[PDB]
Amino acid sequence: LQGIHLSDLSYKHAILKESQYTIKRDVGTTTAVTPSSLQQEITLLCGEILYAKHADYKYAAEIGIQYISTALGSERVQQILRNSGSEVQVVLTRTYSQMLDIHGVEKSWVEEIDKEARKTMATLLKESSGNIPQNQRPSAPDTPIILLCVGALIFTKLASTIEVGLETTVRRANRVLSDALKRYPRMDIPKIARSFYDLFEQKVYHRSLFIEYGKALGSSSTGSKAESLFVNIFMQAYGAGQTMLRWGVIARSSNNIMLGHVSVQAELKQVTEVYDLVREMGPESGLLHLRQSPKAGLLSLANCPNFASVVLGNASGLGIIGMYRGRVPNTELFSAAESYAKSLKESNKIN
Amino acid sequence: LQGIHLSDLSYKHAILKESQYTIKRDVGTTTAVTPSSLQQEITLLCGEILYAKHADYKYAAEIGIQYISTALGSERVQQILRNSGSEVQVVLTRTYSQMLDIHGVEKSWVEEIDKEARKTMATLLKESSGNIPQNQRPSAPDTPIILLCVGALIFTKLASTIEVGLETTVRRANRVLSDALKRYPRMDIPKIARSFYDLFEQKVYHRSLFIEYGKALGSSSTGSKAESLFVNIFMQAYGAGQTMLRWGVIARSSNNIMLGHVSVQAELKQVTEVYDLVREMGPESGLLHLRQSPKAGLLSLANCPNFASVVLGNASGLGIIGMYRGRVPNTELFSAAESYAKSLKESNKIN
RNA sequence: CCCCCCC
RNA sequence: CCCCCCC
RNA sequence: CCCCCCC
Repeated sequence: LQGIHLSDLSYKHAILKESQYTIKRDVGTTTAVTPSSLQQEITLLCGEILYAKHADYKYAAEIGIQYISTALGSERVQQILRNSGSEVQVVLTRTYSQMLDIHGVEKSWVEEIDKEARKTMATLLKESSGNIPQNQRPSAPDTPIILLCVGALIFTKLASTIEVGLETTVRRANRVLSDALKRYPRMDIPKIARSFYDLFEQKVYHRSLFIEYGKALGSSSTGSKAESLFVNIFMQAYGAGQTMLRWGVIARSSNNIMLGHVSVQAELKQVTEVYDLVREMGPESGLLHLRQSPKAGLLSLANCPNFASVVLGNASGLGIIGMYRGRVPNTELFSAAESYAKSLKESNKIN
Repeated sequence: LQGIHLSDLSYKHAILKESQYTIKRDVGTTTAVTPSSLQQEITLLCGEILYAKHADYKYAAEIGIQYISTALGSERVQQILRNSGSEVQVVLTRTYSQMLDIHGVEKSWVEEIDKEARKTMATLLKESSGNIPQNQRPSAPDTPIILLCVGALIFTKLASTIEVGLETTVRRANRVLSDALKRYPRMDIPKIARSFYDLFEQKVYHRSLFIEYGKALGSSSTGSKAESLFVNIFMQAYGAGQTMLRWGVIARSSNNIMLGHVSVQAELKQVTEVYDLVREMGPESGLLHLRQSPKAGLLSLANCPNFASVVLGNASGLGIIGMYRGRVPNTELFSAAESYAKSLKESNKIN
């Protein structure tokens, strides 16, 4: 009975990876970028969104992506979009009287944001004593990263739902971005997060662009505190869409007794197959659900209901499960694992 | 008695694989493709099938395959058809006044579908408040993938019968494609599935084309949620036509006691030969029955009636057998294995 | 189909 | 988010 | 001959 072995998942991944033909999508579409020579101007825009109370926050995400394009460069951004499987033709950004003319972003919107910000600045300078510090002004060099930090907060919740994503973004940005909120008292995290979620859902190649910025930022030798915060949040998104695997390795670390049942031990083989596929893909496996790589779903543990039920029960026992919305297929294993997990958490045993 | 060994199955596969002559079929036949430059138009057609209630859904499968041809490209599609063992001459697609002239698809049909869809859109715009969202319109970019998702649902049931295939397609598409059904309330999954089943049976080289699209989609770096769903369904088709091998590895994982009988232990040698042949073919072994590769049938376990009966009994005991229509040759082994499988399922043993 | 918590 | 002492 | 279930 040693030879009765199939290895289906490795074969599926081998089929998906070994393709001699490249897909082509978004052939007739275009997107906007801004060259690095305009970074000092786009920073202003990315900051002129933050300290004023704007009626429409619709294209804030596009301005954050514009700053990313200034950071990497226009040619590198076109190359990134091309290697992301999307045949989008980059459209460059121009200036006019100065202000920016970003493609697909109406000049009325940019003018409205700039005018609202100028009026707010004049009002806060006229009434107050005219002692605006260097960090409270729109031309601060970390304002684009503060906007991209809200974007990165909503990036970590792209596997989740829209409403859960917005609530988590607001809750976490009131604390993660407390200093920016103090510097810019009137920044509407809900609307900016909504804009970023809309951008990430509509233009999926910008997820790849956004990921490339994270790499280009994490590999840098120096950075401000805003960029370090952005990288911290960006890395919090790494295992997005695959929390079941993380809870499985947690259960294995917990030495759950219900892991030794007959059905769990029956499915452990294909479970180890899923983990081997994770290792096979390597570093980019974590970014599969963030990118909406169609290859995602090879890492699903839905084909092991007893293992999934035991792991969710262990998570519920440790209190980790929180408000996870997954299904528990086998309730008896879930409850038994929960009981053991509570017993282990409550008990204090030292070796 | 160590040398009394034959290895017939390896020899049969060696004969089949090591052929110096290539077959030629469909020599005088032609098929239609659409170049990528028309993708933005074909998308419309692939979506103009979905939100209107059409009398004839006869060539919907050809429109899905046309979108696949736009995605891969005309030259790559001709090459795919050539390497699939079929000498079909590709015929390109043209436009006229705009609409498409697909070869083998009557222009009356295309005009009828377009006119029905335009009339339905006008009716739903005139009566309603004229607030059609961006996902409910025919020009949505995931509509071709929604049609190909119905096609992929009927693709997983190509080893099954036509009626079972259509019933499963409707049942699964009311749930898998619930969001598309909400977006397009009036999409007739039965008729579209019938069209796709007819296409897959008549033109078998389009199975190879359809498989190539799955690879070109699974290997992509990014994709929409529709394409991820399509790849999920496409991978659900992987072991099609070979569920007996999957249930055999399930039985081995279950540690069924009836595996140790004399006749089961007698046939385990050639059973392991079948599994070794699976490993020998490698990743493409799963796609043999989907492709109707004549080499399929080397993976049949019909020459091991006692092993097949024990495995089917184990499956019936675990409740996995469902409504499987295979034959049980040896009823005593089937019943004994079923009894042990029920006993193991009912019993909760933890190591 | 998949995903779904907290940081 | 992270960091946080003494030398 | 083979295939045949569910997701």
